[PDB]
Amino acid sequence: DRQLAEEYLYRYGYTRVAEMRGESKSLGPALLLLQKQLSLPETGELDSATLKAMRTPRCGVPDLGRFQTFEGDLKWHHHNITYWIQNYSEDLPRAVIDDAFARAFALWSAVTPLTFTRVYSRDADIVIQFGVAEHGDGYPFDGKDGLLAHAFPPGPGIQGDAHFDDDELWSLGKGQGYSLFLVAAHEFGHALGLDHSSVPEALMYPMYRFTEGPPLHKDDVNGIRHLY
Ligand SMILES: [Ca+2]
Ligand SMILES: [Ca+2]
Ligand SMILES: [Ca+2]
Ligand SMILES: [Zn+2]
Ligand SMILES: [Zn+2]
Repeated sequence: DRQLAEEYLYRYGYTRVAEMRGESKSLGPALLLLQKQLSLPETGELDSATLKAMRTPRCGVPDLGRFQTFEGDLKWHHHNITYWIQNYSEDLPRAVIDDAFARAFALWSAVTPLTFTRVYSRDADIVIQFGVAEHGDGYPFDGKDGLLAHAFPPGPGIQGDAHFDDDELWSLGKGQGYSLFLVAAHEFGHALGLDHSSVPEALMYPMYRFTEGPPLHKDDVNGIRHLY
């Protein structure tokens, strides 16, 4: 359990922030940062709630800090965001996958001055890929469960892109599997410039939770209103 906690705190940025605070050795300061960021009781202990959180499938984007240094100011500076579905999981029919991505974009288009347009080339702003383990960007996926997907903030090249771990069973969240619609809606939030939310019910909260309700909450809508 201590191994899992050390890796989780490293991967998602908590260990680095604790180091920058001289805090540095014991796991406690980093755990407190994680509890604050995930809205868990702030105990500073590797307790049952925190271990349960660390074991929950989630987005692979860091919570504090970023994957790397990125180019530009991390928002788009044009209004018609193009996207390319580069490949497909075989878990769902192609038409269902296409429609899941279109619906996830429709969530954001209603609450932003952006439009989303499907294209068929690498020139797209948002390139959408399914992959497993190392899949071409040096941020490898991890097999079944754990990390589900990740995305990159607006900008050139890999920036704006969204990747889905095809070692997950992709469905619409009914019966078995993870909802491609919900995870895509979350990842497209990053591809527009949003970070994770600390509100557990918000779409941009990092842990996966299935819901049949409307995916956007106030924190998500106000996040994108406070960007564009
Ligand atoms: Ca597949
Ligand atoms: Ca891109
Ligand atoms: Ca995974
Ligand atoms: Zn995320
Ligand atoms: Zn990737």
